[PDB]
Amino acid sequence: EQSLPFFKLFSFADKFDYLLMFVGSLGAIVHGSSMPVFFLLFGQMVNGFGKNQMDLHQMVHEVSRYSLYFVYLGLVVCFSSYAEIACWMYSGERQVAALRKKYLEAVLKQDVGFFDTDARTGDIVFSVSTDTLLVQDAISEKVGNFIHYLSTFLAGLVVGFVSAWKLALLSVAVIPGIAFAGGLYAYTLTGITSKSRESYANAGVIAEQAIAQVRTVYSYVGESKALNAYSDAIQYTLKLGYKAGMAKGLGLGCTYGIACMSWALVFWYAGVFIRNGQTDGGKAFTAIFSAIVGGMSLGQSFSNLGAFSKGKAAGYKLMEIINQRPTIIQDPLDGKCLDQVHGNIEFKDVTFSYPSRPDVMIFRNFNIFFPSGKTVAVVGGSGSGKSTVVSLIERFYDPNSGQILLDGVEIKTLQLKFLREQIGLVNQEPALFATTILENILYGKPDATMVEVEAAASAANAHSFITLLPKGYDTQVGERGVQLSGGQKQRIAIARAMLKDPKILLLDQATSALDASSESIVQEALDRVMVGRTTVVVAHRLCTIRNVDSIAVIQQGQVVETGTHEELIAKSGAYASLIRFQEMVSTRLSHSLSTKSLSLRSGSLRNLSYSYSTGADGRIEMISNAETDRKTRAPENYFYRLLKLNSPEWPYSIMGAVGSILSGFIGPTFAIVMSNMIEVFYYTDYDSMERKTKEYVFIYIGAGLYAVGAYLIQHYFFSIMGENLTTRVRRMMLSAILRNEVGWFDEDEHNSSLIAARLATDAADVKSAIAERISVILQNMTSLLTSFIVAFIVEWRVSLLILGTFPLLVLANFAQQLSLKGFAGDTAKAHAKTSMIAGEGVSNIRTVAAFNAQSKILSLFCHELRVPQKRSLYRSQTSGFLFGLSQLALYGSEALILWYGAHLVSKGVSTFSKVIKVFVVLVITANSVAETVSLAPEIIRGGEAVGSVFSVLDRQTRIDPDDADADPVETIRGDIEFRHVDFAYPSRPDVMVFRDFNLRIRAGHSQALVGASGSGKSSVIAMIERFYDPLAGKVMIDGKDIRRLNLKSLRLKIGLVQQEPALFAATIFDNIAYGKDGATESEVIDAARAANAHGFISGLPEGYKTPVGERGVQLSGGQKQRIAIARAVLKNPTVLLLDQATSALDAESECVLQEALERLMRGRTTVVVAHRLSTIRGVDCIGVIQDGRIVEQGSHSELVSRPEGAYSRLLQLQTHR
Ligand SMILES: Nc1ncnc2c1ncn2[C@@H]1O[C@H](COP(=O)(O)OP(=O)(O)OP(=O)(O)O)[C@@H](O)[C@H]1O
Ligand SMILES: Nc1ncnc2c1ncn2[C@@H]1O[C@H](COP(=O)(O)OP(=O)(O)OP(=O)(O)O)[C@@H](O)[C@H]1O
Ligand SMILES: [Mg+2]
Ligand SMILES: [Mg+2]
Repeated sequence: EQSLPFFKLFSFADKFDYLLMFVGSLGAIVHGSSMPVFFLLFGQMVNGFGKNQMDLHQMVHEVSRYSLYFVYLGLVVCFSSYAEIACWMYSGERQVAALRKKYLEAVLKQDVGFFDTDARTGDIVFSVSTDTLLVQDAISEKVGNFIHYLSTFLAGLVVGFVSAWKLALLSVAVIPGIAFAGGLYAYTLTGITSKSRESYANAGVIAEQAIAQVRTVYSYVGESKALNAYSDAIQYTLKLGYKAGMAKGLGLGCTYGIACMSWALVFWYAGVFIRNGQTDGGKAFTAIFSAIVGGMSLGQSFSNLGAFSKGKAAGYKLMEIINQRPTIIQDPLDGKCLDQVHGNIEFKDVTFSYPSRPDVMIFRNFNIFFPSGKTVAVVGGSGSGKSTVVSLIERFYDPNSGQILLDGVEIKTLQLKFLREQIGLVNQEPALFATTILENILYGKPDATMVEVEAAASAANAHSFITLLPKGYDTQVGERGVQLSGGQKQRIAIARAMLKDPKILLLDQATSALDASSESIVQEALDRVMVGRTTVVVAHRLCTIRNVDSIAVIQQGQVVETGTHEELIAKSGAYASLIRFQEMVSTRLSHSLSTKSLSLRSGSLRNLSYSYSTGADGRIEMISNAETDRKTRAPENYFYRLLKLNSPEWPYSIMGAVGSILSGFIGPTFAIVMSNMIEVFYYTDYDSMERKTKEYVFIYIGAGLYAVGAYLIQHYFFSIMGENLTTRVRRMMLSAILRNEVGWFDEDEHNSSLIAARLATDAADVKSAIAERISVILQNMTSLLTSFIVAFIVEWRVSLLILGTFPLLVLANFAQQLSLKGFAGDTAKAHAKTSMIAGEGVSNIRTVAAFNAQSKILSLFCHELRVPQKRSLYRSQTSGFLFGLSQLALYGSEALILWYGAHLVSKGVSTFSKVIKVFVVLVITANSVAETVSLAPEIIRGGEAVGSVFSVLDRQTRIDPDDADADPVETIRGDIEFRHVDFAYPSRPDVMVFRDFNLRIRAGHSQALVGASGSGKSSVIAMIERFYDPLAGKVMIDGKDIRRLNLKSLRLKIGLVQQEPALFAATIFDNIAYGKDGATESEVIDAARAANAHGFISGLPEGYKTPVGERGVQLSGGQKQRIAIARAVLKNPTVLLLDQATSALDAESECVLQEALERLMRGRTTVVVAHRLSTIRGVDCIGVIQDGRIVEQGSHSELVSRPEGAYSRLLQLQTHR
């Protein structure tokens, strides 16, 4: 959408922020112009240390002077890298933490009708969680990196064009020659990676179907050919992944092969310009290296323009609510204030519709009257808009035509602090703000005294239940410290709505907890608060309204009938149908936020996003998404187990380890040939310098072709090894998911959107954990090792001093690589406790706006943004000082080497080019050792969260489909028998749907398990085949227990017909031959014409070939049912299972079932459940299930012969349509 400029993000800056962005913008320019000044001091040293080869007294006075200028260069990098980190991290905190205080003043003052849960308070909650962390990413510390490397470019050219300006043009013209082939590489690597993501989605839905339809893959045993259709469509991503390793070996060989053919260009013309008497060996070392590392420092300034475009998109969404004008506002002077109220509410000619869609008309000419000191009741039987009345006295909306008089005074002339001070609200599942249970009661009144809080808790049946809690009125209700965790809460709103002492009380449908004798406790507590108050009762069910003096009824836009409950039961006017209807009878925001966090979590950093959940019933819980540190949960032997799985490719690891050592010979050979030409440039024999610099250019060219052939071996191999592992792992993951029990799939984090991406993202990052972390170890440890053997043959007295310094030269190059990604780690973890206070002052704003609790959600937020500011003051002063102090041991220790080397030459021990060769080789080596120790924790710290997918391999199923020590099944005649069995669901173990259940189904009979409004009726077929095991008891089948048999050899002769039949994405020739392996045309045509649909199946364009499940032709609910019966007649089972429930007919003119329900049962033992009391006249036997028991058994001549029982009550519901 629209976007702000890059400025106006700095509009929350006070006068102390214009001082930290000025001291912190001299620290970014002085630290920038220090690497092109290091090349000016190290260049002028070599002129003093190497022109004086004949006078060893002029040497020592000109190396002792320039090695004092490195200690002076250290103190200017120490005190100016301190000033760009300690001043841009703390000034980027104080600006975003005053954006949070004005965005929350803005989102507490908009109208309450703005938040109607229609993905509106799932965007406000997301904009306070993540859009505020994108402004802080953009303006804090990636602005210091923008000024640092831009001024390294501008200072790298001025040092370059002053020393030697001809060599500063040959070294800049080379830079397009390197960035072209280093940028054309990155184009042709995304062109393979994007085709890999495209060629995977053919196999991305075959894994997806077998998880979301797992009950059908088990009943028809085809869990061994959901692998063979998944092991074929991965073989086109393996082969396309072989040529994304060759396009990297040719992309790094031909990028290191042009740079090596460009040091042969700049060091040949330097050898011509010295012989002409124009330069020397220190003005040319300066000019070449200052213009190369200066021009390369524009790839790091422009790397920050990606975060600068996220911080302008996110920052506009926040800045369009901060200055948004609401409608229903407070006027402190243009608003009256009455006294001695009485509570006479009257809607005089009010019409109103919700502003989400003005098409409907809820309140067409609405007219009521609420007396003083009395009780009323507003009741309906459908969506009549009776909860809208209590959502309109609060002024959450406006009546767009009409007026509302309070004691004859219009409420639009009263401000919104006198109206809401006299009205108290109680609503559904009341707001429990995550504080103690003294602070929640003190929202109705802030502080009067202590004894009134106990007095309000006394007359609510609330005093005893907070004294059987071993803490003194101080209990965490948000987190489960001490659990008042009953479904019957104490409705502590009633404790709030008594301490406030309102004159008008707006109750609501407060029977929403499956009411019983437990919920009758607060029923009389409501009868002890509705005294002397003009209260209303919005009643959902009429069973609790039966003692109310006056009741009004609305049906369509207006009131219909009023009066007491004697003429209400009389005359049958629009109330007798409602009492007939009484006889015949959040966790969603977390799914909205995580899918909004989906497709925005592969590009965004893991320390900048969240992951959402439900938590307890106190708040929405936010995990900082850098939980990989606190998890630390992989097996201790995970690195050997991923090598045992990756062994058949042992030739493709030996032939890549003689390609990773040969790449470690290119680095330490560049630093020998380049440090042999510093020596040669100080010759005075201008013909023996020409013929010895032709032989140092030919090495640069000949080893610029060695680099092409030694990165093609390292990266074509180790990609054959690493793409036969992510193919082998994904097959071992799907073959282990489709072996677990059914109840494992029923949980909330095992749905088919977080479990089919673990095979797509968490299974393809095992390549960069055991193949791309060996290639950069064999390479970097044969470069460290070949440069401590050469450098102890040349000279061992200087290189033993560098060996004692070497922990300090690798610690300074380790801090220079953490600074490319910033020193303000995991910034989403400190801003998690502060965000949940805004994350529940928005989703509970219907109770925040009531009680006038708006100035307390803001003072629990300004008083609690002080914790991440003292965490970001101590972290910026420390990390900014330890960075600059470790840059002082990098320049103050290269001045100890070059001084001790100059002392050996003047005593006649060493020579020139024995100190420079030892210096250049052992310093460039130190820049590679601090890359190996940067990936050193992740090898120990369990890989990471994506390399920790062993929980699908190392997991023990409860129901094992295949056993060797199990009896094989040859014939089941059908002997279904249930012994004393009770059962519950593992997803919710409190409900006890079965209680000593018993059946006995003889062979050659049927069964007609009755509806009974869902008394556990579609759970008997879920134990005939083991979708769930019982808690206690035995399931008897063929005179044997069911937990003794080969499960795969039992499910191929028990075939069900699903509740809502689903079809795979294929033709109607596989979906009618998935129930029998090997049938082609012989019994397939006959399997059509048994539940026939033959004109439906011959009337079709390509014969029996059309996609019907996904991305194909659409069928109806009556025709999909016809296909699933064709499976069950092709398979020809012995035990048949049917399942129909909860209005699943979905088609008038019922003929899709009447043909199949009588032909199919002629030789089988069938079990039939149907929710309607029609077409269920199975004349063998019929039983009734109630609360986990059978109550009556016998055919349909001993079932209606009893006068009532329980069956004839259901016979009354036949005429109740
Ligand atoms: N944000 C909204 N947009 C459109 N329609 C709404 C919105 N909120 C509520 N409604 C409608 O208002 C009606 C309110 O019905 P009613 O007053 O009888 O309350 P209820 O359905 O008994 O109880 P509850 O309000 O708890 O569902 C609903 O049928 C619903 O369709
Ligand atoms: N996997 C499950 N998860 C949660 N609750 C279940 C599960 N299976 C059964 N139940 C509970 O047990 C009862 C099952 O009754 P049954 O499924 O036989 O018919 P039904 O519930 O009327 O049909 P439907 O399940 O299609 O609504 C339901 O009320 C449900 O609350
Ligand atoms: Mg509703
Ligand atoms: Mg159900």
